[PDB]
Amino acid sequence: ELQAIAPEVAQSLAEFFAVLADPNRLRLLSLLARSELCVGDLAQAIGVSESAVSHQLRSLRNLRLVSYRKQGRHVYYQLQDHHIVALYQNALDHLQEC
Amino acid sequence: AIASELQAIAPEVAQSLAEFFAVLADPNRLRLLSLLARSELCVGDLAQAIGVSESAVSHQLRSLRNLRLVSYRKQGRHVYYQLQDHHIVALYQNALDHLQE
Repeated sequence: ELQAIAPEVAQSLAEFFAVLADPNRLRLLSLLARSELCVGDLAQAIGVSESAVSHQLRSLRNLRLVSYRKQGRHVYYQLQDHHIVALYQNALDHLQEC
Repeated sequence: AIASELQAIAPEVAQSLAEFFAVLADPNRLRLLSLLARSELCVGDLAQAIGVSESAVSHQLRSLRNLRLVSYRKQGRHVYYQLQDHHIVALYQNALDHLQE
């Protein structure tokens, strides 16, 4: 009764994990996993230029990993959905338990 | 609001996490995990479902066992493989749901 996931679905999933296999991206996600933040907050926490942060976020926006929202004078970034938060926490928990 | 009290994960932890995801960036490993996510199975079952030799499945499993992604148990004459823990099942499903939504 069991069937594996279609090869096209397996390929997309593989590409998704490949995109997450980048330390800098993960450090950015680790902050957003706890709170939505502006480019200025992210820059300071990472110790890099706002300019550099905007470039990385541009990439994450298109990969559908992050999204943003306006709130008067500030643009706040956050993870795309709760799944990203959940897979990030679980990956981390597995690592610590092994 | 809580921006001040926030620190990013350590660079060494970010590197390990990155390597973990890299290991999952393989279609064949994903197809194998997708079967184990629904049921613990023997090499013969896994081979039949994927359409390859038991020999090939054993090789891939050897890799997953060492990567701490899968484990096994002997129940008499059979060896049943299963996912290492619930976190693997959880991260697998969440990534899959994200992709569809």
